Amino acid sequence: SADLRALAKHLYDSYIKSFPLTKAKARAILTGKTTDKSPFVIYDMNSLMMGEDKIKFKHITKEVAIRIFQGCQFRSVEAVQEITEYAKSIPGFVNLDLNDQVTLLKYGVHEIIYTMLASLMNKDGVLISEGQGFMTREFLKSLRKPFGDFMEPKFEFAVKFNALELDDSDLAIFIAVIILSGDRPGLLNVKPIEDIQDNLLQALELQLKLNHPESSQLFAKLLQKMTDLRQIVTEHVQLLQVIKKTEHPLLQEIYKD
Amino acid sequence: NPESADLRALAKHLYDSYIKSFPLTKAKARAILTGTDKSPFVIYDMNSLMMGEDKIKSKEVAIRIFQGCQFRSVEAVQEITEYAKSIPGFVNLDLNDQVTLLKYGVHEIIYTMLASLMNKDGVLISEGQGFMTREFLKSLRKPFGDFMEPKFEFAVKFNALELDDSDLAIFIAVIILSGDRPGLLNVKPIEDIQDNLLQALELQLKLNHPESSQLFAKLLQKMTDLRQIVTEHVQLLQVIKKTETDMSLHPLLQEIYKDL
Ligand SMILES: Cc1c(C)n(Cc2ccc(-c3ccccc3C(=O)O)cc2)c2ccc(C(=O)N[C@@H](C)c3ccc([N+](=O)[O-])cc3)cc12
Ligand SMILES: Cc1c(C)n(Cc2ccc(-c3ccccc3C(=O)O)cc2)c2ccc(C(=O)N[C@@H](C)c3ccc([N+](=O)[O-])cc3)cc12
Repeated sequence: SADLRALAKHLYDSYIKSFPLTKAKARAILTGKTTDKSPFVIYDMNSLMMGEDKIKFKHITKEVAIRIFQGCQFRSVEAVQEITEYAKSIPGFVNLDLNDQVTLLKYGVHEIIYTMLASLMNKDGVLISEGQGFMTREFLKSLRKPFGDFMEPKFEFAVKFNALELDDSDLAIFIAVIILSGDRPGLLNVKPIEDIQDNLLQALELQLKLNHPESSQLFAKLLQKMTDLRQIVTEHVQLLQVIKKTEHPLLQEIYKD
Repeated sequence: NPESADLRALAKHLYDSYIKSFPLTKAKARAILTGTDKSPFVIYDMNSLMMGEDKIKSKEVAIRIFQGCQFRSVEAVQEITEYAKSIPGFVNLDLNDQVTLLKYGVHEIIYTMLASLMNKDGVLISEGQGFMTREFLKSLRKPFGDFMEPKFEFAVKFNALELDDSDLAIFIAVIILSGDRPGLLNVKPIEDIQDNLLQALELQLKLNHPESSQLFAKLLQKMTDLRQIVTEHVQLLQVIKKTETDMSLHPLLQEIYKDL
């Protein structure tokens, strides 16, 4: 193995083709090492409006919090399809029982979305609209209850996770590992899922020992970050359908997932 | 390797202090459950319970069971404190952070070790002298009937990993040194110790079990299930507090639940 490297390469390539905005580009934009385009900054309501007028977002279908929230829903639905297409390229995935494919995606897309979301975040805000914009953290937190603490856990997590300084080639395999979780509810055949995940974990371990030679504890710290991820999801659910306080039907049908 | 040797030394140290801290190990529990040790008297209904009191172990069943769990929880906290102090670096931390780490760690550790006393049919009681069935515990009047069931649910899943005491020692050490506890002052020393503990556990599982990295991942993942049952427990506790007002909660446990 000899194969963990091949698998790493394949997953990296697939990752590049599946996700338009990589962490490398995102960091280039956030630091400003290339500029080349400073992102349109949204820090309050007027800049939000002006941004809506300039960029003309595709999800604009009339209250700030609601609009931001629905933008998040739209981007999330795009992300799900990107992640699905990436999942299909994981060696062995399409050979799994179709039910299990659907289950794995259904229960993994959240964790993966937050993982990749960390790539678009620093301690001060998040890249928005394909990287064309940047929304401040303070503006997100200043939204009315309950939307005030919607984005915050993702920011906490993103800070602590970005402290690990993973690059795209690490993240590809990390995401692959997350997808192939054998403890999703309602799985019919766990064995191949965990065999594949075993191979993926080995690939990840090697990839980390090679890409990050200075640190021997990174693997354990990452695997530990997975649980952080899952509880971020757990808490997010609790905050999520507590937003059934809201109100249409066809749109809600699009986002009923 | 040298680093490997360090990790092994840490593992042996932790297992040693684990054996010295906890009088009821998983090895003894399994020796009792699977017929070296005496066989337990089994309580599975009211009659066998009343006989069980004489065989031997205000008297309302659900309440008395609740209080028993409480007593054993106080003892467990004392044992866990003693163990925590044996973890290298712990006693050198800020005192407030020691208190915080214990405060948020004891529940997760207690349920972790409780799994060792459980099978899908029930749980050892009275230092392994007894065995109370899962269904008898479910049959307790509301709301005490739902007290133990989540712990059983977790216990089955967790026991499926087939860990032994030498694994558990490092795992609970990892749990204690959690850097994401609310209200910590110095996170970095804590996470520094925990990283070492995580490496020690990874190597331990590597030497003691197959597909060790996957086992490592699953085990680490169990902490989600753990925090889940802690949450459910606290909620049930709120209910009980409201409907059973003549009931004492031990001051120590109160300190633990205060502004959790
Ligand atoms: C995929 C994704 C992105 C790109 N962002 C940042 C973002 C995206 C869009 C905008 C934005 C805002 C206003 C105007 C334009 C834009 C813009 O950038 O286009 C800002 C930041 C997210 C923020 C949160 C979540 C999330 O917590 N949960 C998902 C699974 C979910 C999300 C929602 C629900 N839900 O309750 O329906 C369930 C799960 C997901 C995402
Ligand atoms: C430490 C512990 C043990 C050994 N058992 C099994 C047991 C223990 C005692 C008995 C028993 C029953 C009757 C007579 C004698 C015994 C006996 O063996 O001694 C049977 C099984 C437990 C069961 C539940 C909990 C729990 O859910 N939460 C803790 C933090 C807690 C537990 C309780 C409370 N509380 O509010 O009371 C707060 C937190 C903890 C424990």
